[PDB]
Amino acid sequence: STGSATTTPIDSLDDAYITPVQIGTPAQTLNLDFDTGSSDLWVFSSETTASEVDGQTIYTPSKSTTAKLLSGATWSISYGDGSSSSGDVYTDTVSVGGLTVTGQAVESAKKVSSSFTEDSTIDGLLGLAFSTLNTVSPTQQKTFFDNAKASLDSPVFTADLGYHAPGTYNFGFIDTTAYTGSITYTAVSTKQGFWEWTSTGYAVGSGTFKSTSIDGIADTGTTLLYLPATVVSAYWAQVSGAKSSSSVGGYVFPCSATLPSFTFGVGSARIVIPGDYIDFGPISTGSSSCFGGIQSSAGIGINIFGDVALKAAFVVFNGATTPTLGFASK
Ligand SMILES: Nc1ncccc1CO
Repeated sequence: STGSATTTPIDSLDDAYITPVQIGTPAQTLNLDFDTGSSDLWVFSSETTASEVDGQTIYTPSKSTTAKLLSGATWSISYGDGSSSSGDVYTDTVSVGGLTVTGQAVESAKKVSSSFTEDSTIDGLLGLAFSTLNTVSPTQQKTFFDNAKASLDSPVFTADLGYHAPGTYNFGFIDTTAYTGSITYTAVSTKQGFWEWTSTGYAVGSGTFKSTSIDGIADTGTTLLYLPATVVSAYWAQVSGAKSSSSVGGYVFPCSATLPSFTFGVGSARIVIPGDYIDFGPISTGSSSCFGGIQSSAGIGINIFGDVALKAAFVVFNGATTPTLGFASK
């Protein structure tokens, strides 16, 4: 089997992407934020505290003839940005782009933090990291991809995120028309439960490539690209007027600037992030200070190849017995 679904930016900055997902019988379609950085599929629901729902579409398990309460199971997740949600668990049929999984754990939110309430466009998250990170207790549950894997034509999914445009998540096949050149594969460590790999270096604009190992994760749930302070300082030093602002929370730059590209290495291959992709717009409405899309990881503990980086590539998440990541230009 295969599946293919369009993913759409939630706003004009590509802050996140939503993909329609069919849950239950008859189908309830919710727009979920496919997340390479977590292993829980959770949804706003008829159980979510009413004051914490503000425009999201909810899953109502009592209206699904295939929903079953997973007795005793609870979940609670705290994400790297300080957001959180928790609740109980149903199993139900979940379909993405024509690919159907029966008995998928659907984690129903009883509580969500303010940033989840304030995003009316995101009805939940569909985790695509390794199932070892799933938070369901006392019996950890499998991700949608893990459940679908055996049925797929090939045990892979691909992320083709658009710049200010829709893109595609495919399951079970590699669309050879969706990228240019060849796909370069690189080793993955699953020891932390993430799609963790090592970039071979970077360049700023037309500058020379610096060969240096940069360990990080391929996280489509992070908006930005978080890299070591040395790398980030070298990037922003090429933008007149750019500075790190403690009050704003990162590097900012004059909105009148033209940003240089940023290149990252994948083995001997190179992925070029155009400068435009690094512009996240005014820090507040009407400001001439703009927020940068490349930021320091120094306070995180891990480097993060988020949407800024991934949207410049066609990315293969290869879930073979020894997982690997593939990157192609497009
Ligand atoms: N990947 C993620 N998923 C959900 C919330 C936050 C992040 C990243 O900070």
